[PDB]
Amino acid sequence: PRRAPAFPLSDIKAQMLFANNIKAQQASKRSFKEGAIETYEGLLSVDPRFLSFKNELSRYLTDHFPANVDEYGRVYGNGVRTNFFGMRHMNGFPMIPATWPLASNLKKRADADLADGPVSERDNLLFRAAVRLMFSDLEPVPLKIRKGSSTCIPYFSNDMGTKIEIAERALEKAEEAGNLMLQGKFDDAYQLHQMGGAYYVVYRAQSTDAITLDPKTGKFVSKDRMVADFEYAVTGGEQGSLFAASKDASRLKEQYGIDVPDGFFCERRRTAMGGPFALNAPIMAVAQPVRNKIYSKYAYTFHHTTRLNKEEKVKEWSLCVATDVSDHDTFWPGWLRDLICDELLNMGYAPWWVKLFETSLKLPVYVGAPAPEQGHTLLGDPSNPDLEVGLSSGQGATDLMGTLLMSITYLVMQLDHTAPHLNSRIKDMPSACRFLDSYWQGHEEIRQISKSDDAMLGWTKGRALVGGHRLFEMLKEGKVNPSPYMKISYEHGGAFLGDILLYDSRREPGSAIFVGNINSMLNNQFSPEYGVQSGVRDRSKRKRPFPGLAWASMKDTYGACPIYSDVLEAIERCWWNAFGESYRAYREDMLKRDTLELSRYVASMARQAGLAELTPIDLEVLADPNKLQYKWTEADVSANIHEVLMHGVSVEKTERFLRSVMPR
Ligand SMILES: Nc1ncnc2c1ncn2[C@@H]1O[C@H](COP(=O)(O)OP(=O)(O)OP(=O)(O)O)[C@@H](O)[C@H]1O
Repeated sequence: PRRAPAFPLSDIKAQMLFANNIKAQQASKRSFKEGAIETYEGLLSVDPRFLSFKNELSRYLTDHFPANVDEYGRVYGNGVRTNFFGMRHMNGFPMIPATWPLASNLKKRADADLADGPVSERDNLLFRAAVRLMFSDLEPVPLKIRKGSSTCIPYFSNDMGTKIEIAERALEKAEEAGNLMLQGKFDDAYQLHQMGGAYYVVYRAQSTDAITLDPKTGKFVSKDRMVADFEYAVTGGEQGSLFAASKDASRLKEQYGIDVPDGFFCERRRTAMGGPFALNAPIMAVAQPVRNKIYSKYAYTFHHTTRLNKEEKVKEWSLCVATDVSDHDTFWPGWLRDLICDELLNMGYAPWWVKLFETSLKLPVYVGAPAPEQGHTLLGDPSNPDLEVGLSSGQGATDLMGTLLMSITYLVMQLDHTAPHLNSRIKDMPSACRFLDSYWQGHEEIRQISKSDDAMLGWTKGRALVGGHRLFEMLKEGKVNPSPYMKISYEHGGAFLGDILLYDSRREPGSAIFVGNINSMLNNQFSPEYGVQSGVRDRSKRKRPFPGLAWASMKDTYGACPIYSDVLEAIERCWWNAFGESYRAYREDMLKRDTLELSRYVASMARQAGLAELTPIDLEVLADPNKLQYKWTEADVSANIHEVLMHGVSVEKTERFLRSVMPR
């Protein structure tokens, strides 16, 4: 039903993906890798003391703080929405094998009963309106680049200088590239400006995943994670099979002679894709302005910061529904890509740019190493990009694509099941824009706060409110999908952007509050996704630059949690039992040390000043920059700090670029 061409590394098409240089060549050949992570300097994630500590802490917490989640997924009481067994993983050792990325998700969507286009004309208008509101009067900004980040295909450079070169060169030449593409000459576009090629697949770790303790056997059981084999991936699920990966860690004993205690498993791995930087630059140049716009003019539903920022908005609702989307990225519809490009073209965007955007969403994928002796295979032909993988985690505007979808999806869910009386307001593009604008500003009886697949759907007092309760009930029964676009459910233990929504006896938004998820603190402190990379001098280029700084923000981030104090004591106690040291002490040391090191990187920090003028956000980001691509944005981070992590291209240069893309 279209098989998707596949090419081995040795094929010329794959070879053209990697430049004549060491780094690039190595990335094309990189074989499957595995190994304990350096959790903290001097501490191996799989060290016996640590696993012991993990076994005791997880069992204890789970036993003394069972979840407090009602029939409707609202969490009350202790703020615990599940057991603490999630920490029981041999971090650094993946489940085998990782999945192969699906080349087409059309069958997948169809078999899941999702639509292959806007189903009604209203929907078609709202999606196009979303595009109109989001991409209009945009302001130029410098194109900020993450430090130590990669250029991926074809150079694989990590040099800031070279990145800036590439980017400037890209904004200068994007236009020729796109026109070349509009003429069907992708190979030329790629050969001449490296805009094309493929995404590079890298498997990332979900350091914690669900684990259950079956009362009968007294043995632990890990959530099975389904993966696809090469056959399945190239046939869109037609041929091939789709089985559960093995999380069994026993192998670690024979292979590496590591004592794997009972009830510990290999970690879940998620496919991640690095995009060809020459292609993402032109895109990022528009994407950031768009973020700025929606986070400013549409701050009500899009821009989120503190636990209280969220509280203000929800407290005022009569009903709060915490949604849940199944496998967002892989279901994301290509028809939406095409819809968006079409509308962009209508609004007046340079076709060459739109063409780049489009192409970035149908690009081939190079699979690295999903498992031992597996991979190094290119999926799809770069000469005629036509994959349909959903959303590529490393495309320049991934967050916007997920937010543009989902946001309209949720509104439609609301219109469809609770606010039929609003349809008359959506008659044509103008009325649609007018309506959406109002809605995104929190100015209607129905509201939402979201970021891609995370959302809190709300109802104020009114006509639609009775509908809202019916909807919530549809969700609890969970026998019927409330949407034609994506598989939707309610989150069991609702929370938004990391903070758990804590309901009291009343069980209503007004008397509820937003507390930090303490299980998150546990994940962050004992199951980091990456090691400390003590071998990297430049801390700014590390995945975790200043791990110690999180101690400083801990209270502010998680203090509001009902059993905050108890957990800390439990930790302290268990750490004593396992190390004969005080965890609090350990952290204060790490904290002093990192606070010191930091001043080296901050030009405005006295060479020994304090974390005096640093946001709690500043601290969490410095300890984990991942937070900067999922919880917050350039916006929420102090500019001092921002320069530590990012580096930009001249506004002069983006401004000139943007002026040629933008309609007006
Ligand atoms: N701190 C975090 N830890 C894990 N995932 C996170 C975290 N923060 C944000 N996410 C995200 O939320 C997602 C939703 O998780 P997931 O895809 O596994 O779905 P699920 O609801 O948990 O299970 P399933 O899809 O199999 O039905 C991820 O794909 C990821 O991008």
